[PDB]
Amino acid sequence: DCPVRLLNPNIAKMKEDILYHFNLTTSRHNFPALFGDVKFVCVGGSPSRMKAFIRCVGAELGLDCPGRDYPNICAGTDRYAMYKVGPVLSVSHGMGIPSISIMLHELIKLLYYARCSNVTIIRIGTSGGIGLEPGTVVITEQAVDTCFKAEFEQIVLGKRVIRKTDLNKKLVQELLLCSAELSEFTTVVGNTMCTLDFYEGQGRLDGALCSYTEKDKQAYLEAAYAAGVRNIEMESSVFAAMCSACGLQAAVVCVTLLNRLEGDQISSPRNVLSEYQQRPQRLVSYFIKKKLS
Amino acid sequence: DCPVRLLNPNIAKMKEDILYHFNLTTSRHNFPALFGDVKFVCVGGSPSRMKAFIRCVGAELGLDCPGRDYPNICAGTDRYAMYKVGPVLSVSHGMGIPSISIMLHELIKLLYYARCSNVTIIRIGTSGGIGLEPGTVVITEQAVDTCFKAEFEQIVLGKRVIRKTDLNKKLVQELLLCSAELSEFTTVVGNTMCTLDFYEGQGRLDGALCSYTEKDKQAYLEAAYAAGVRNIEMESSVFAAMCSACGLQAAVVCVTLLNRLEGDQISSPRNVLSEYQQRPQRLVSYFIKKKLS
Ligand SMILES: O=c1[nH]cc(F)c(=O)[nH]1
Ligand SMILES: O=c1[nH]cc(F)c(=O)[nH]1
Repeated sequence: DCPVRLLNPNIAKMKEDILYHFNLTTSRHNFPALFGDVKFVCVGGSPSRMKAFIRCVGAELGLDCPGRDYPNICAGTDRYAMYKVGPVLSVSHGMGIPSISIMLHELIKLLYYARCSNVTIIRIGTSGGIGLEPGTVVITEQAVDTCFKAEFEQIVLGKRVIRKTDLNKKLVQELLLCSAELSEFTTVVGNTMCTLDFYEGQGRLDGALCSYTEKDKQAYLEAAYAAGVRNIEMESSVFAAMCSACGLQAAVVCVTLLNRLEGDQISSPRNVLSEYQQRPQRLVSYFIKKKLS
Repeated sequence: DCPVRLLNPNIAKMKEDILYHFNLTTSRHNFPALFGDVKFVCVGGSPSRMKAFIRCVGAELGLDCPGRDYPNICAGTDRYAMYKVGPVLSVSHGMGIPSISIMLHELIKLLYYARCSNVTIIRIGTSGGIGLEPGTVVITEQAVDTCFKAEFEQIVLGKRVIRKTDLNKKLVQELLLCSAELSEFTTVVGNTMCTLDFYEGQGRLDGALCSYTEKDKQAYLEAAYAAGVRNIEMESSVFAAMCSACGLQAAVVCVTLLNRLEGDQISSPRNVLSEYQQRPQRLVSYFIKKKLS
């Protein structure tokens, strides 16, 4: 019903397209036959988390056959990993705007060549909370910049280009509904601030560099909280400004690993942090199951 | 002689430090005993490229003993891989400014706790060339922004903070020296433009998004060429801005994978691309064997 579209008049004249970072080529691969049935894409930082995600949702849908694995569709490259089970695609994206950008440029063309339509895309990951207990799942209402505005800036040919961040409201609602049914963890809906640096960029005091005080930070965070911000991470803004523009329905679901009003160090036991990081997976695999039933 | 320093008062007050992304902590690890003897750090995108590097410099230094390999010091995470042979450290950094910044904050802190001094740090990578044949090695004179200036801008508590990019001039001459001795491939010195996006960020026409034309790309790449730029990549600017400020001598050495005046697609056969990628490694590992002879 709603096809994945590119916003680029230069693609039609190309004889082939090398998705360099995926190690996939329009000449070597039957894209419509490989990926044409994709309806749900889950993305996150880590290749192992994304394979775990693909195993878990394969089980949830019961396409989980005994023994056998989900091959890395991008095995051979080491930039991104990719997995698939029925209409679900799993894709790692590393850390930061540039890393997910490259993945998203290539994934969106991949889906376009595959002539995919009605695609829901969900980012799962981790974040720092503002005024939330650690381990809280935040469903992102708006992906915002460091002014707390629903905007994404990039430089194109030396000029600053402002594009809007848009996450699907209906999708936000569906995921919230799912979480109240599950009732396995605190879930909130808030704005998510995207940064280009984890230390000075997130107002941390424990970096190799720090140009400000404990109270400069505290007052920036409180300002953020007042403007609707509930968490902080590194990939939401570019994700929200590309997916919508290309006809994907996008959501972001992150767990908080700490409350940033109370500290900076991520000091919880490994096991606790591990339990926290299952939570976006749990919510999103359950949501996919509920949508495909 | 010259110690690795931090530009952060809050670090001495701290009782313990968790290097979250390395899975290293002061409370579990002996930093001087682990890393005190490190004099050279080589950084690059991929874990497997950085393992191949430690093996190569190991061989070069004659510390290549029969059979055994190099344990990943950061095993148990998948953010960054890290390897050591004698006084050389090898650390991967993934893709983009944010990925390498996180690595750099925690790496500099790691060198500090280890009481390291006289540390030379080199980035080896890949890049798109401007007016150079594919496979040319570029030693970066200045890491520049998208207006061709030796500055790195980040946002700190909502505010634009501009720092200078500084790459060691003597180090550039030393690397060039080694290249003239080796005489195994074309080596140029020039400026490197760091970008936040591989497609539109670098004036490519083949992204999922493109508002401009061939003529626009061409004029922007020419303007860059006239301002000293010979190659384009994604990590040099934050690298150049952080390393020197913290008392490390920094260099960037990238091979070009294509000539951007001629195209955007990376269509060289895989084996050709591999040969190209061994080149910065060849030069840097030889530089290191030379400094330690
Ligand atoms: O970008 C972030 N990711 C995860 C965190 F815990 C955090 O504080 N910031
Ligand atoms: O950032 C880049 N790395 C490698 C390339 F070939 C290129 O064009 N751009």
